[PDB]
Amino acid sequence: QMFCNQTACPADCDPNTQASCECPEGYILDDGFICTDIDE
Repeated sequence: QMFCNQTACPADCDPNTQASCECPEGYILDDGFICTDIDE
């Protein structure tokens, strides 16, 4: 459901696929409103 796409994506909360800014279980956005996580 929530996990951006392509390793890491922005958080365009799409009204049809609301799941890019809600982030996975506390996924936590990034320094570029990209809902993702790799290290720091």
